[PDB]
Amino acid sequence: VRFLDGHTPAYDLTYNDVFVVPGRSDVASRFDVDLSTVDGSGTTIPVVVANMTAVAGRRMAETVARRGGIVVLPQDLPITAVSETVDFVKSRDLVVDTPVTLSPEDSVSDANALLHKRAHGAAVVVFEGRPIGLVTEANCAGVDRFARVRDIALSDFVTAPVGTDPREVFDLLEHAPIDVAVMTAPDGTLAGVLTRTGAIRAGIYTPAVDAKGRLRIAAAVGINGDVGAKAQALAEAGADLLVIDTAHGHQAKMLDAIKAVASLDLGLPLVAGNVVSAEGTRDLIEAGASIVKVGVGPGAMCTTRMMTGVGRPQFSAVVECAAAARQLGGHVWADGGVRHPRDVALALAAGASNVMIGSWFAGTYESPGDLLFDRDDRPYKESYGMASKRAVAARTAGDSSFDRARKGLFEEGISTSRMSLDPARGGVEDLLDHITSGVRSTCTYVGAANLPELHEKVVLGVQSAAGFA
Amino acid sequence: VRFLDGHTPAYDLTYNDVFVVPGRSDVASRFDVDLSTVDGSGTTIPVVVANMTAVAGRRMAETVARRGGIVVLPQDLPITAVSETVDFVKSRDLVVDTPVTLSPEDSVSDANALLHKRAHGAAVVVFEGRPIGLVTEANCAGVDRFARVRDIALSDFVTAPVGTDPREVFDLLEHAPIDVAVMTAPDGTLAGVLTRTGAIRAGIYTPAVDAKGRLRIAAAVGINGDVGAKAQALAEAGADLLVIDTAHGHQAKMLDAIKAVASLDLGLPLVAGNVVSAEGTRDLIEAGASIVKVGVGPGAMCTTRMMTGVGRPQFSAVVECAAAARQLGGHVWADGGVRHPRDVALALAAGASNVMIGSWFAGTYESPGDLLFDRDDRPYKESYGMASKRAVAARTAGDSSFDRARKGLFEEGISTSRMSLDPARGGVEDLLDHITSGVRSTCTYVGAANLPELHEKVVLGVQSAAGFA
Amino acid sequence: VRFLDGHTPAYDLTYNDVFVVPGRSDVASRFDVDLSTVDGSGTTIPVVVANMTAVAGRRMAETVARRGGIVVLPQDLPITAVSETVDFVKSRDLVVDTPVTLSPEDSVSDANALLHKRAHGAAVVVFEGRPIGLVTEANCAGVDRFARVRDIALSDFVTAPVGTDPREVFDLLEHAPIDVAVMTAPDGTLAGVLTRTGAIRAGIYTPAVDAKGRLRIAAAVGINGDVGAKAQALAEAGADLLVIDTAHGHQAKMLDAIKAVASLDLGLPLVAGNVVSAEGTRDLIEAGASIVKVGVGPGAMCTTRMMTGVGRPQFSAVVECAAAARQLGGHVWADGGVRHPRDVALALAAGASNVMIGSWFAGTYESPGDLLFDRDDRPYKESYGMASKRAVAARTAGDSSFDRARKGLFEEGISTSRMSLDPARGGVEDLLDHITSGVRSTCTYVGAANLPELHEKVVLGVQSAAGFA
Amino acid sequence: VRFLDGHTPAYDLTYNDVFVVPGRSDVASRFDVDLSTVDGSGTTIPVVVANMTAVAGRRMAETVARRGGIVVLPQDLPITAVSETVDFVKSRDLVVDTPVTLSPEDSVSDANALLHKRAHGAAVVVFEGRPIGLVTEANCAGVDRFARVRDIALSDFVTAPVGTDPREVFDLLEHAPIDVAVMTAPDGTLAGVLTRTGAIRAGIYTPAVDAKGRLRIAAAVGINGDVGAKAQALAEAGADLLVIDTAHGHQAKMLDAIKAVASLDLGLPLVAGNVVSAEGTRDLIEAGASIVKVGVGPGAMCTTRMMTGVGRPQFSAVVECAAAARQLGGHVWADGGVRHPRDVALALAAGASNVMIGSWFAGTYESPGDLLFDRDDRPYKESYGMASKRAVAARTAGDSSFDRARKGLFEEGISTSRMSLDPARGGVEDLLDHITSGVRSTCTYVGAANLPELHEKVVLGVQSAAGFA
Amino acid sequence: VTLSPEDSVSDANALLHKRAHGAAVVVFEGRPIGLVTEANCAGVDRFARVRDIALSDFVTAPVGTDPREVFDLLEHAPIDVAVMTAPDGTLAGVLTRTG
Repeated sequence: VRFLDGHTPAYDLTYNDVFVVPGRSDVASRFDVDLSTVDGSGTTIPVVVANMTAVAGRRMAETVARRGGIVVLPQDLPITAVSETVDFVKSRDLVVDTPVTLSPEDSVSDANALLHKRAHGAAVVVFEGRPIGLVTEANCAGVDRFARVRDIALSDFVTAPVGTDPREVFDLLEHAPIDVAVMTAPDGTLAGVLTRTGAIRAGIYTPAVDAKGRLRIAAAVGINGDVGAKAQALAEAGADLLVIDTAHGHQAKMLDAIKAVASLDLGLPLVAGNVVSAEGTRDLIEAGASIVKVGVGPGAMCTTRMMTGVGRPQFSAVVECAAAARQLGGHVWADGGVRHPRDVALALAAGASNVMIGSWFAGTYESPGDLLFDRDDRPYKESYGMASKRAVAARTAGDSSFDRARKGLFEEGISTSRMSLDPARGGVEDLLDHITSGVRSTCTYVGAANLPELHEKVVLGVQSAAGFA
Repeated sequence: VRFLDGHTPAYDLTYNDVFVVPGRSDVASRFDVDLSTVDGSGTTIPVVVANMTAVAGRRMAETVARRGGIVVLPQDLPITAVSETVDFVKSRDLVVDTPVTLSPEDSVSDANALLHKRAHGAAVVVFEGRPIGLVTEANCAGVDRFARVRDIALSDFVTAPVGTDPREVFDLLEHAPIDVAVMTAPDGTLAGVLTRTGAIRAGIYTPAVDAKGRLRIAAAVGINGDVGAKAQALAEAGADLLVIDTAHGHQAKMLDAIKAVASLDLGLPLVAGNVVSAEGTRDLIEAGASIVKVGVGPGAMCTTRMMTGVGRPQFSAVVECAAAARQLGGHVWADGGVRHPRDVALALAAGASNVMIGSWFAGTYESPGDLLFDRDDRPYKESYGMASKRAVAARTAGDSSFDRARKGLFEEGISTSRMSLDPARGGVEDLLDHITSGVRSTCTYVGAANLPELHEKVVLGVQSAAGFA
Repeated sequence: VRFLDGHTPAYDLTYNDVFVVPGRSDVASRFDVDLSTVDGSGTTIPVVVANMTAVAGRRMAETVARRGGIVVLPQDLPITAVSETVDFVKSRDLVVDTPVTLSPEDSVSDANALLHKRAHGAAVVVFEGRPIGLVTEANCAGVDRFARVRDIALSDFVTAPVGTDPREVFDLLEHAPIDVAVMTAPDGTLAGVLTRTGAIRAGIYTPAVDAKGRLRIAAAVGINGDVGAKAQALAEAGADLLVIDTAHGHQAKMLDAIKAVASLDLGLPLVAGNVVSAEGTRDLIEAGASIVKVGVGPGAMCTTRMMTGVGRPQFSAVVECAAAARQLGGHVWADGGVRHPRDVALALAAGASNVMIGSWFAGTYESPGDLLFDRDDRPYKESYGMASKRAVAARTAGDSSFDRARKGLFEEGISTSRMSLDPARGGVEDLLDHITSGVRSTCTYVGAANLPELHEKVVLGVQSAAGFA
Repeated sequence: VRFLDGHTPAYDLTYNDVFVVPGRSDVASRFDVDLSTVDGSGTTIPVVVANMTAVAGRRMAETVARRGGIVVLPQDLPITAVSETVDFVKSRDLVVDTPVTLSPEDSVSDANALLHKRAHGAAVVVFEGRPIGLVTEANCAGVDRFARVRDIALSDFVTAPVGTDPREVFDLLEHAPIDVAVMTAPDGTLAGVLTRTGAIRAGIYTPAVDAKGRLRIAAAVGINGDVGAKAQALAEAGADLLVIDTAHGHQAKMLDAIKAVASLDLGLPLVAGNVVSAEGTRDLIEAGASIVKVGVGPGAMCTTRMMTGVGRPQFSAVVECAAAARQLGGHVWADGGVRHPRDVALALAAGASNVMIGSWFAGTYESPGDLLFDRDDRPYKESYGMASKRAVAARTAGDSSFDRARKGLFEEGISTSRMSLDPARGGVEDLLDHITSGVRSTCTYVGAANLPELHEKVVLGVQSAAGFA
Repeated sequence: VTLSPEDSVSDANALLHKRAHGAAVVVFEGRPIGLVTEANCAGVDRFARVRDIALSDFVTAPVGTDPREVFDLLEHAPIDVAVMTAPDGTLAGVLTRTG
């Protein structure tokens, strides 16, 4: 990377220590920028969803795969659940989105619960495969809590066959009172739904698909037990990406696990982490890892850097890891704490081929967590509220209570961090547009048409903390 | 610029990183300093009003032109409105200020609304061109809301002919209960008003006037469409300054627009921006721009530097741009975030020939925004409250709803930043005195009689952030 | 110590200026790390309790000695009290913990007061040496305040003989409603109590014992009076460690006191402080001190560095003192302000053989201070609330009121700092597990099996303050 | 000054950027340090009271002169008032303090008002020069507001002749219910009062006296008008020190004024300021100033550095000014914002021969401002509440209202900063003990017996702002 | 309120509020030693042994004294407690002006 003249600080840099100086640009608009990655993951956007139980949902996988990203499945899920999720994701359409389907004679409370599970805002009633109506907001208000679905249905939905150009689907929704376009198969059976914003996003973005034309998906495996058996099972299940993660990637056990997984020669790219040093990245690449995960305790006041003194600023660590990996022909992923598109832009400018997003996506409708309201009716979701139960479901490993208590005494209980729902960006698609707009604006300011060009021509500067007063 | 010995930091400097060391001075008082600019704009003060709809008003233009500054009109206004504003500004007196005029039989609520539109605090009642009385504060309290103006008038106003020496106008107002001096034409018709502070400011300051002896005014044009046609229309309308602005000035489209405007050879100075690099300033000057606008995302936590990683500290960028421009014979304008006179003083010391003030002037009586009170009756004005509507009035460009939504999805909605009215500095004239006093004190501390001398003899030092604890 | 390439700052470093870069590791888990010290103190953990009256209690000594640490007794205590405390500590069991014993016919209010004096949460009723029942929480609620103990007893406690393997003691407590395991002597007399967490900690940790198989303990002596007589009295009383402390250790009076104590040749290791300079450490070691105490005004806003300008950042001072002492064959102790395990980890990485904890342990049940509740019933303890009285009990020295007032006028009154009880870590054992887990995680991240290896292979980096925004 | 190895920052240092590293010390206690200055002012302590109307009172002059300091009188006072104050100060005793005297038949409300004017807490009733009783706190509570003084008197005061050794005066007050010792002349007339703390302070401190054995005092003069005439009048009035102050000392007008004052050759030392540059200090010394005043806008958020960008960190400016002045044989005074003894200690270590205290002393009983209570009865005093009236009493200069308004429009109104009374340090003597204790502790930590030795052997280090998190 | 020596100061504070006298007498071998009054336990160590903050400045008179003179002796006393003792010097009771 290139810095300004004389900008040689005596310390490691964070995302608050660096800034991008505008250069000569010929990019006309944001749409003239290609965001496709070159790390071999097949994603058209640098957005990756973290493999935690509170974010990595089935709807998360489907939506992110359709929008061009990828989602890594939690490593504690059973093989049957991962296989079912992979089959469901690879059984989705590349344009239309799967709506919320309500069978007749169901409880209206279940309909209300399912209504908030997606950002469409309308749940379709289906009988014999045929749409009957759309339940929207305020339809359950005042109505009897024991309603049988088929009592408040509103059969005024626009219906069109699948394969219609989304321009005309947008045109039919210009004066519609409900922004839902039901897409049906030629035989009249229900197939999916569309929206004005959804149609525009389908026309702008490009879904990340495999060689079979199906949505891509990723999975993670633990570092304990027979790693080869789990890797083989996930490869047979249809996983397109394997991630072996742990708190400290630069250890002998991870090297042995990487060697064991690479010995099978499954042909799929492998992601390992996390390390924040050039030596660790080189060792991980030599062990057989194609993608190195970067970021260990990036925050100066995070739980990791408060429990221990171990850590490193994210920017310098990512820069060093990318510099070490590019020579060896590898790639690095930023796995820090991302809360603004600025972090993603700076990570991409540093040389990272992908940026992973963690808790930020937990506060969305499509997340597997349930929506609940505060005293002021503030929509929010309990981050890590149920992740501890999934962690201890596999942490027990059939050991006795004495061993479990001995392990858990030293273990620190992760607190339940409330994450408020943003009313203007409730769905993950709004956050995706936000982040992609930030990245595209960064490229236009720099003057690059693609991510390698952005990394090539980026020029950075250093600023002091006195500007934060 | 000259720095202290050994003060060579490894980073770019902001306004919080630099300080002025006092030197040998022979300036007796603040009044012995000339603040006239040499950039060709004709302003006697380095204060420039930003071209946003929430600040660039007609009263703003009149008051700032009378006090020696200049105001740039918004680029989204229609040609008829800009022509009317220019004619009204060039039809004003060089000494007296235009009062609030109330016709008889009008609603008292309209009188109350018009009362707060200017800092005079008294609205004159005019009939057949003759003043009848002055409505002041608390005159509408308790009185019927359907009053017909001519029911609470107070005909106890001091009246003098236009052309009276303001010293005697001040003398007549020594014991007057209302600080309003009605200035009338020799035929007895109403001409304007004066105040003690207004008379003193008229005797101290010098209005910025053109060759015809009329108040100066500036206008802005967008970068889209036929820039030459708009430039010709504004030149024919009587504009004295043209400003072509955009988020990123260092682009090919701005170079083409500058070449197109310069091809007309209208003879007026041209302002373009914004760039924060020497190469950008040189390219803009070569393209045909006489004045270069400086400052792109100056804050470390601003919306621009949070959306993207693009930006630069204002002080270093201004220094570099001024150093590049002075060789080429050009001039630079500071277009950052100004909230204190210290920013203006440091920008002038860096080498900038003019300092532009943005949202700070939005919280004044003369601003086009309407005054409203909080629960504690705090006077405040909604910054950018109505600027979005004016932006989208021209952003539509006759395109269909699909194109407008496609553009606006990536666009980030600017929030409405409340700006509280300062009770002691409600009028823009008080802020003008504040800023001019700060600049004059800076010159006296440095020991310079004019801005070029201030830039010549200024010596700067660098301080750490530990002083901000 | 080894730093990263180019990381040569022009300032001293604190604990917020440094970070540990992960290296190649072969440590399987946290349990594969040995925390035994090599400073000659005999402690299996680097945790040392400060010698202040509000922390250095009898229960503190017993618990910390059983968990592998050591406690330094206050220097103002009379010789009889120190002898009694030493005998009581050396009369304790290496596995079981001494419970709260209630004699019959006592007041229930006394039982409630004694209940919160230890973290067991149940006070055993003993008559003729035989347990009768356990008083637990909410047993005193609503019951008459004049109860005679033997009216609300709950005789449903699991009883086992002393010497039972704690694995089976854990097994018997799997379904018990009260987590208390009464351990009794073979003759049926009461001997102690155990808990699930206590049994696990006894199986993990290793008590620090002397050559006689009894718990170790430390004591402190002042710098005034006949230091040799006090040292001889404490050595005869059974003290295993002598600490001579003062505000400024690098003074001639401390050198004379060290020479006087070393002239007796008691054979015990001696601790002296505090100094933050290599010259001071060398002088203290030459004078006859085997262990040097480090840290004088470590905080930038502490009372010492606000009263005066004297001080030094803890990290650089500890590094320099350790570098000076290791050549001379000595050892250094970190005696700064420790509030997180990160501080202990960084002090150990710097080269310190032991880390002393001060006010942090004051907010625990086992501390000698009494528990009191705020308006919100927040459990808290008044730090330094009664330490002033103990200081002035010996400060009077039989001098007249004039001399006492003359001394105390210049003396600054230490304020009573409230320290809230952490509900999840009320007992000192929870804090001990927290700190040991942090240190073990640090070693696993570095890749070391013991503290000397951790100091040998540690690689550090420097970060700026902009990451704290 | 000497810094640590490698501590060469690229910025100017404030009081938060530096720290004192302890050195080898042989000073037994705080009392073994001499605080006498060598600047020729004759003060035994480095404490100087600023010349503002809200601090520089008559009681301030008397108390500070008795405790060994000096007070500079405001420059706006008339010559008669300054002469009366000087005569009253030079008519005081070197040991006893002047009590609050109440004549008979006075109002009790006046007695209550006068009670809080001094820190004694008891007002003596005097008739024919003989004490009758002492009015103390709560004596006016419930008593009639129209009491005639001689109705609630408490004639139980200890009386001793003047010249008694304060040791025995302390002894008589051991069991007295009121800590007041009335000192009377041999003829029985009232002469003064004493207190236990006052007697101890008289035995510790040394009053600053002239060649006639009378308390010293200082005065200030403005830079406008005939400076020589005012200097001659103040010299004839008995002033021991002349201070010519202004916002910017490094100006030609101050050079001319200094030359004019030095032409008279009054023989008294002259103080001038303020400058923060070596060139300014050299010019001021060459012009005829023996003492240079240092400090112009020291704070990073002060009113001076918010109005303008002019300023400099205090520490670096003081260091440079002292280095420039010592060669020329001059001396420098720190005139920044002092709120802690740390500032005074660091200024003395930098090389300053005296430290001036400003608003900190405004919040005391002896200050000329009146005591008033908040809603919570918090004792506080309005700083700069009445200083504006005294400033405009001489600012008018007989000019017309037009000129006064023209000057005051640009002038910024200083706000009234409430200063709460510290209950434990209400009197200025408590603050004096606090500051002297801080300075003596600094010297003991450094290991110096006097201020020149402290400046000689001081070794400083630099710390970052990350320690302030 | 009678306090034996070597007792806890917390017990003394609890017993202080058990009666309206406001002062608890310290008794040893039947002889008064001092009176513990309000604010005597504030700031003092919670493990005080009674005989560390005693204030031996109590007015003492034999039982049977006319209460008019007992009132007279308490006119300027700082503590409104009049210790009434038996002729042999043993503690018998207390009195107050209002009492």
